[PDB]
Amino acid sequence: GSMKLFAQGTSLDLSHPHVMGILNVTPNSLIDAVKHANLMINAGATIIDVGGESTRGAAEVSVEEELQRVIPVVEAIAQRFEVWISVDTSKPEVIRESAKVGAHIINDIRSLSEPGALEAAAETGLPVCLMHMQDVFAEVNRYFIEQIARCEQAGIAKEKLLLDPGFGFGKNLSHNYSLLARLAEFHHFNLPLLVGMSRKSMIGQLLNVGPSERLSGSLACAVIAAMQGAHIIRVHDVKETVEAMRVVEATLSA
Amino acid sequence: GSMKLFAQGTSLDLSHPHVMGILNVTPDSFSDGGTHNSLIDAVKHANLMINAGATIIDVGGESTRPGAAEVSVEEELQRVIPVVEAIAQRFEVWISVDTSKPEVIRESAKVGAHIINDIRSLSEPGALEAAAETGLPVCLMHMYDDVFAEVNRYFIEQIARCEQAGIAKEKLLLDPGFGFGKNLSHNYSLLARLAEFHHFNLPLLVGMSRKSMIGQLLNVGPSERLSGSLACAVIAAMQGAHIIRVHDVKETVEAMRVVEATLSA
Ligand SMILES: Cn1nc(CNc2nnn[nH]2)c(=O)c2c(=O)[nH]c(N)nc21
Ligand SMILES: Cn1nc(CNc2nnn[nH]2)c(=O)c2c(=O)[nH]c(N)nc21
Repeated sequence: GSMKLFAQGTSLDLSHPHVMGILNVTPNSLIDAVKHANLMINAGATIIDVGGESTRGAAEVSVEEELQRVIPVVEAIAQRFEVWISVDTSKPEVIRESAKVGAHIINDIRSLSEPGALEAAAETGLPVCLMHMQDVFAEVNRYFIEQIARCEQAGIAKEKLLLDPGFGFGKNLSHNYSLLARLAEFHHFNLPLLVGMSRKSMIGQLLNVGPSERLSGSLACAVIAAMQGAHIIRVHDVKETVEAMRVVEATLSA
Repeated sequence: GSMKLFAQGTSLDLSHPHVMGILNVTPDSFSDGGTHNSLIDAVKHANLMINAGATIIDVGGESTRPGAAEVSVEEELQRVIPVVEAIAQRFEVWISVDTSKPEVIRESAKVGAHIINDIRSLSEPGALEAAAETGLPVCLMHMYDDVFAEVNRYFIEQIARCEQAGIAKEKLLLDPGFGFGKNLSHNYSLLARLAEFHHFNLPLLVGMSRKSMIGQLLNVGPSERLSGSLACAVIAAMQGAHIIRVHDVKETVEAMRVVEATLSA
């Protein structure tokens, strides 16, 4: 409520939930990527998440490959749209170059653990998402305390930080649901909360359904998180999620 | 695991949410006594909903679409009773009946219905007495200076009305009546404050599926309301609503399982 992020001279208003559309650029191709961004923006996404290294035992990519895949897409979106852009990268060089071409958020699932990443993040002055990876609530909470301190000591202001409990990523079904159930408790940090549950195995394993059959469970997870005041919901299916968020917003507004 | 209803020799365990599938057997859906096999049609639909995980099937034979002509007692009996009977014979689900008529209430009970779900809360002549005589669970549905306070007060008065007629409190369900003389603001206030209705310690039943409170908010037509419906169902269920009345059972059941896994933790 009046919580805000600032980047690239603009601001993101976190008094309501935002839907972050996933834009996978691990598979002309530039134009495809931009058209996909266009669909997600038209569906109501207010942040577009660009990732160029796959996270499925998928192949690692070099610095050079990630630069070649990610940077042109970030740049083309900054030139076409007034939308926030997040980049999924662990690599110092990608962090620095993303900021130069107009990215708003560094979204590192490794929370800046690669050598030089922390320094690169601090130098950009960008918002940074910290994700917990592989009492679960106490473990994740402790992890947040440690990463905030780690970032503060590197010169990164607390107001630049976003927190993500890391659904999936070395977590069993019980552990995923405990985190979901207690998500609101993470507000004690007074930081933005970002969650990614879309199509995850915490739904697949619960319902015994494959990746393409997880829409309803995804929507349920998003609504549960948003009703607990999560700020950013990272999803594959933007339109459906945005419609769900409008129902949440009408409820919370009342 | 705690709160329960009893009817027809079985019990409904309300320690977790139940999905109630809508089965419309009114003139808007099917002929009665015509060439079409409406009975088999109705039962196949019930079967799909049960296979999708519905644990209650809501059967209604009188239309309540704005234009719709009222049906005779005989026609309503002919539409509803065969369907109630067929489900009570075949499937291990509860059956709710949507009727305001004393005769349909009495006959439904005889052939195996578990819940009387009257949107008129038994206000028709004879309905209250017929409901009491059956011994069945009864749903009370509301149909402003303050909408929450008006619905709350309505509940207090109808519970007392039912009690005075010999219906035990342990047979009662409460439904705030989404879309029932209610604009967008009113619908969302009731949804936001749903948990406050637990003070009565009674089952909460809600029906938002495909309603205008979604359609008008999102500017989507009746066949495109699934996401908004799911969101409503989840918001209600996270607030401990007991029964969710829906058209799209499979998706709702999936959503409830996510809720149950969350609440359990
Ligand atoms: C950038 N990113 N990517 C994924 C992709 N799914 C995955 N990757 N590795 N294993 N599964 C993701 O899930 C998330 C998440 O959950 N949170 C946050 N902040 N960023 C994520
Ligand atoms: C039996 N029934 N039927 C409807 C159909 N929708 C409607 N009827 N009239 N105007 N709109 C309904 O919405 C509900 C509801 O919401 N709750 C409960 N307990 N029973 C309902």
